[PDB]
Amino acid sequence: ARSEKRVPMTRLRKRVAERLLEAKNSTAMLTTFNEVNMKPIMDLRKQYGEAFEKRHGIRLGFMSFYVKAVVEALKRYPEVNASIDGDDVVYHNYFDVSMAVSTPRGLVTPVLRDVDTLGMADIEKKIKELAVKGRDGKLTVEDLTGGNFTITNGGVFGSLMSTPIINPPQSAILGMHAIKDRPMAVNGQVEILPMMYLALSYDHRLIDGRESVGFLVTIKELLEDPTRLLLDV
Amino acid sequence: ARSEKRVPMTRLRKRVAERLLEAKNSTAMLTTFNEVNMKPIMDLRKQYGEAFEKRHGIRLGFMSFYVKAVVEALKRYPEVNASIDGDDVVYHNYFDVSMAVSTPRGLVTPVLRDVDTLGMADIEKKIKELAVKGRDGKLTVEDLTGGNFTITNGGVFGSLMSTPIINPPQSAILGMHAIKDRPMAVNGQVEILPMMYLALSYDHRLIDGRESVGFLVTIKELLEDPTRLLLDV
Amino acid sequence: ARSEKRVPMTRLRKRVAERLLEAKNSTAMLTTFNEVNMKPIMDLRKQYGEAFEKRHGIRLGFMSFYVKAVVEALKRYPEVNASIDGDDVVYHNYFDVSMAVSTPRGLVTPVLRDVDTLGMADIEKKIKELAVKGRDGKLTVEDLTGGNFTITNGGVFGSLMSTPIINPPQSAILGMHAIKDRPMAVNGQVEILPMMYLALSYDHRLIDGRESVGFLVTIKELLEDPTRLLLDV
Amino acid sequence: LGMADIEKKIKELAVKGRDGKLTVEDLTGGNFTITNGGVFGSLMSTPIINPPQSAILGMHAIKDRPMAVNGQVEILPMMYLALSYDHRLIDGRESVGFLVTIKELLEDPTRLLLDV
Repeated sequence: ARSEKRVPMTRLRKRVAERLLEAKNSTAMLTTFNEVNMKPIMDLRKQYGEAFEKRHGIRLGFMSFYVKAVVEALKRYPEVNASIDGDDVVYHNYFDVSMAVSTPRGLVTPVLRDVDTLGMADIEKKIKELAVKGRDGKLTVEDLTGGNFTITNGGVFGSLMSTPIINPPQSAILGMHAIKDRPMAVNGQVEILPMMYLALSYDHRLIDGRESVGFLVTIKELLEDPTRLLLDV
Repeated sequence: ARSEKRVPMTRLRKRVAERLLEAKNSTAMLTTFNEVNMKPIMDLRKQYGEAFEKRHGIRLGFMSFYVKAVVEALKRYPEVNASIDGDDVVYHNYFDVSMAVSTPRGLVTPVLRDVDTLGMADIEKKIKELAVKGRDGKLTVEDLTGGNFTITNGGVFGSLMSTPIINPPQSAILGMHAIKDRPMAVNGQVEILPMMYLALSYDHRLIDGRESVGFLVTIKELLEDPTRLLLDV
Repeated sequence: ARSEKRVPMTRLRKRVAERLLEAKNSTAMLTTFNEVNMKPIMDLRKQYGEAFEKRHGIRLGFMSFYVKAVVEALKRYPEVNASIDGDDVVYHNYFDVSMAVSTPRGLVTPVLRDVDTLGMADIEKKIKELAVKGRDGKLTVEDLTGGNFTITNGGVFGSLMSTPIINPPQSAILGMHAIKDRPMAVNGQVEILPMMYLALSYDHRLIDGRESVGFLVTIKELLEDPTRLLLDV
Repeated sequence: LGMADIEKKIKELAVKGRDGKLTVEDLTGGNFTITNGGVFGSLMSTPIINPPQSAILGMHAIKDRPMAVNGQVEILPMMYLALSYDHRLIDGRESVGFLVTIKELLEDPTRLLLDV
């Protein structure tokens, strides 16, 4: 009936909205974009999916490819794997990557620890585990604290492209989006490819234009041809 | 002659520039994007334009379609139709939408009240009325205050895509852009379609990634096929 | 060995990171985008490159075209050529344009002074000079102070599109990106063109949506057909 | 009622009238009637007015039939419509206009949104 409904914010949500605002005003976030042809990865899933699941007992998804690419990019650009703490820059000699998971009570980012030591099947398993816990609200504070970088996937909701927000106190975040067929120029000919836009938001106080672009280009190259991870080129 | 001209800012403009800065630093604005095929709407205007004007005494434009789509999206995502006031979230049980109109003295946003009760012809009429007033500076403070959301159209100036700024104290804004022919993938074939990019800037303190994307996807679906408004799918 | 390496920030870098943050929170930066077909300029370089170098003793690059376009846009939109100083708006009756150059010790922006008086060959020479100095760290404080606008080129690193950050105390910045073949709609037919996205970040306190879009559209028009600079249309 | 709500009410009444649980309240009233003989394969017919209403719309079977479309012949799923009306109250012009309106809104439901 009444034309307006006023609902008080809980004390928790009070200092949650009053934190991203503090952190968002404490960093110089910028966003850089690129695109990636997902055909190669989609073909690998179709060609080896059955045999992969039979051998590992887990389905080969897209996330393990993203994680592997992010780890390698994190190794090539240590500045992005770092954080700013007071008057110090803290470089991390390990690789923890936060992964956004939608829970009935919002969005949370459980941490995948030492992802650089995990094989692809193991990454898919950990992701499924954390996803299940965050689905049944059994995620612990231990599971949620930490991470040197974050990967969020809005493509599940049909997002074309967007500006992801940095996850405090990390220095950058990778936003994945929907994969959509789009006409592309390939060797002088136009052919339709399953394209996905990538967005990397980064704290310009620590990461410059050159490194943010190079970091995203590295992810693009490793996704368009996973074999590059083996050759290291 | 002099290499520099210093012009003092009026006292009004003083606290106008000193407000968007205050509000812009008080919110966590982010922007998400999508695209829409305007062919269906352009065909409806060509097919029914003449008969529409004869029956209603007003031309069928693009804006009434946008408003109808925004209202439905506002109904499906009440969080976007809300505002943050102090420690409270104010949900609005009505639909007022601010509409950006270029005036000889800048840009203003007159409000379309209870747009959800207006038929398309009635929406086009109100828009033309407010546009005329804002064109002859006869817009009153009453006409300018309020609104739960804003729609701004930069396409008039040839804009491809941009980041619109939130209109205080609203929580989100939809930026429309130029309609340009672009090769698209349609059922395995490449065909040229009149495409327009959409930008939705939103206050992340209140609207999360999932809702901002879902809200924009809803607008996209209702514009690519207005009939969906009738079926409610 | 240790899983973390803490490195103190120098006092200089202390108030460098503690400045872009101050300035970034003191302005209302927004970003607008567009795209440009570089085929015409690429054809001019191929057709006249040899004769240009023989007559001027310098190679005809892309930058002189960008500078010429930016100057003309700066003339058509004086608001963008201005700055905000306290309660005053300072309009500049000259044209100094900062140019981002990557140096072994970071990124710096030497200033091209009175670029509106320089011919294209002269612009290419000045750019090469400043680039060399900034390459051997022989850039003076005089060379680095000033500028009414900035042009930064991330395309060198393969950037598709991004949000450039405003260079204090200027009011806007133009970000150039990589040139990539992309299928486009040309006279009802699809043809592959060398496309580049453009990004213009601007201080909304001084520049409105209409002027930011018009400014970028002007650059686009002058780059897609440099002859327009002669006709002034 | 929204479209989903209309389909639900129709299914409800259909079930009741199928199990004879339709009440006199459910059966009295109505300003107009819609009857569908197409379920039985009817091509076209003259429906009879439901007292004390003034008109009734008869729907029939949908059958593929060659039609003229932009100078070309193409097969379309066509259905004949019949509107019986009490001429004491409704004249030729209004009966025809009423049926033409139904035809236009069915051939392009979007017209309901534009109101044209």
